[PDB]
Amino acid sequence: TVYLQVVAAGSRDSGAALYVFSEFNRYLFNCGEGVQRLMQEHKLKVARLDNIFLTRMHWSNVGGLSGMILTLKETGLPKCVLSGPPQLEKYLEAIKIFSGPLKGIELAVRPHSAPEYEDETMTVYQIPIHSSLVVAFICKLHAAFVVVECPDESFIQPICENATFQRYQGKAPVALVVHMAPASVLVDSRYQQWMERFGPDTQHLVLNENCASVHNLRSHKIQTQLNLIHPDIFPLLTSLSVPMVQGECLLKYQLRPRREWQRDAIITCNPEEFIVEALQLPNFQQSVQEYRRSAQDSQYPEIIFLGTGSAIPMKIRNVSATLVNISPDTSLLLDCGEGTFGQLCRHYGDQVDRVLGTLAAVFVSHLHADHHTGLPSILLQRERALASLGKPLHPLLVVAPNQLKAWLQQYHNQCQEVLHHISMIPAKCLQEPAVERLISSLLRTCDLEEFQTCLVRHCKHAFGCALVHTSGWKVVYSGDTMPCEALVRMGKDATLLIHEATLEDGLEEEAVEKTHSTTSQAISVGMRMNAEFIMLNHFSQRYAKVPLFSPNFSEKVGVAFDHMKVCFGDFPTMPKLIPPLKALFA
Ligand SMILES: [Zn+2]
Ligand SMILES: [Zn+2]
Repeated sequence: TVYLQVVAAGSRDSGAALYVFSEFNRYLFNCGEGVQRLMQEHKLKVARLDNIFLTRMHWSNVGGLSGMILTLKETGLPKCVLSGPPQLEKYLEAIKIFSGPLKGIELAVRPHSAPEYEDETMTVYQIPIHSSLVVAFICKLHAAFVVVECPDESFIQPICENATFQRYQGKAPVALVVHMAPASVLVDSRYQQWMERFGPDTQHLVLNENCASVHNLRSHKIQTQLNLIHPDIFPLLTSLSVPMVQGECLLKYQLRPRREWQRDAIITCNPEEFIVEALQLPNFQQSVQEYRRSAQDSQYPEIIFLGTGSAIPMKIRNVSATLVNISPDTSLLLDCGEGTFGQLCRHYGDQVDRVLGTLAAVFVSHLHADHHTGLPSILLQRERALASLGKPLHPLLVVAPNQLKAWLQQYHNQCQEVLHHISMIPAKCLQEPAVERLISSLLRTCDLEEFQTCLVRHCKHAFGCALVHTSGWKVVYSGDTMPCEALVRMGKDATLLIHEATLEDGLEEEAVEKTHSTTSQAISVGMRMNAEFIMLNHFSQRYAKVPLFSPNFSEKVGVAFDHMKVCFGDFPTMPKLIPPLKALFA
């Protein structure tokens, strides 16, 4: 028995990706960014992913590796094999710069030069195609598959003229064909003469950017339930001669018994059912009523919590990210971990082409897979956004540790040119004139009076930052630290402060043995800093629910959640949301 599934249908927020599995082995195609988030919400059976097949060197195709290697490291999968362009493995020697030279997992890379494979089923054949190089994969069970990627119009003529597909067209039998091509090039005129020759008995699956659907379900559920409390700070999310069907979430297929689709576990959203389920929790409705009665008691500088999790994400909190915007047309992103662009898109919708046009700089605290992975996704999409608005490309300033430049240089030299979108400021120069003038540009582009940095605790070369505006409001971002005096010394009297509750109280021994902070320690550090408001972020990977309360939870403390919005005028009412939230996650 063998099936097939569509992990991602190719929406704007997530690239295309396919998942094949049987009794013996399991496979994966185009492991793009955010793929590891999926396959865990849906509870798909990993633990046997011997092979990964990649159709291009672009980031949207190869972005999910760094997380999938670690996921396989968990559960101890002995080996994995990559297949794709010859430029692989040089991408991989670049990942080891920041991912740490892990030796528990041994892996191999197969270039396009290997034609046969032939291992225990389905006998992958690799088919290189040039325009500048893509590889198409066709598989033959001991039925047949076809998986093709056609990013541009220039690939149509090579694709339709290849001789490899001609011994399966007409009469072999190719059960399916999967296309991942933009809607613009899907029709052409030379095209549709190639997918025709397979005969109408075959069905074609397409994963264009027009594949509108929701791949998460649970995030939307929790967000609507939260919006039940107070809508302003919890906005709702937003998303031929032969037969042809458009791709959806997972879906399903069968090849041997009969070639039939199956909607066994498609995902659907039912806001009203979510609301009625929510209203049955113990004392949730009463708490919301009390809060609404209590509510009877500027908006420009605001912060959006795109991500608040730690370690590999777990379907409720994504890897840490936080957007700070000083005006409707000037912004700043802070940490840029994995999945940032997906969160931004699923938060704003069609305004992303304008929000990306306001970014002025980014700030990565340190080099961990949860803090800098998603930057190239922001850069590439910012390029397109600038193109759509009819303005030239202006490099996006980035403040980062000096060790980040090595990974970017390796990627630039080995996979694709991405370095020309970036202007780098070494974070060391912003703590206690070529880079000085770039610093002046950073300060002037946001009207910030000063930008400050400090070497915080945790691993080597980890930093925090403080931002102070000409209007006088001051916000300090800690990053990952254990209670240290670098904060406070960085400048007290901050209007807002963000700190990490990576652990619950009573685990100070773990907070000492490993460099992370408990909630009580975080609140203590914030109160010593004498900040007007204290905000908790970067939560523990164990629970992902509301934290544990302690006596020191003063009026100045708050609990951050994913996709949440905040303004300086919301502080007097923010502490009053605790009861209904605690009733929600009972
Ligand atoms: Zn780290
Ligand atoms: Zn961290």
